[PDB]
Amino acid sequence: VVPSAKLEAIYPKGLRVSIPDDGFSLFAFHGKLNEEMDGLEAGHWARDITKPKEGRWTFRDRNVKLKLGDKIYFWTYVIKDGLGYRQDNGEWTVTEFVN
Repeated sequence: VVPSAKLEAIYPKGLRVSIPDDGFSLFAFHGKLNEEMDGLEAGHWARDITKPKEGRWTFRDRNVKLKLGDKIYFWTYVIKDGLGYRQDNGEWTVTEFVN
């Protein structure tokens, strides 16, 4: 349905989450570190992004140094033509860093 989120652990610090645009109007990321989502929680990370750049919708946080083995539990939201779509049950394990 909506694109699979690409999550990236940034070295030295941070997290990048993104999807490719397909004429969307909004992308939201909701994520928790090392703790499952209990329902549709706003999360530790929570932002609505309303401007795409370079054909993508990109969430960035530069506040967390992730550790190898850290897990992020998440959901996302996309608006297309006035209708909302969710990616549920997102789960990602930090296994490499990206510069």
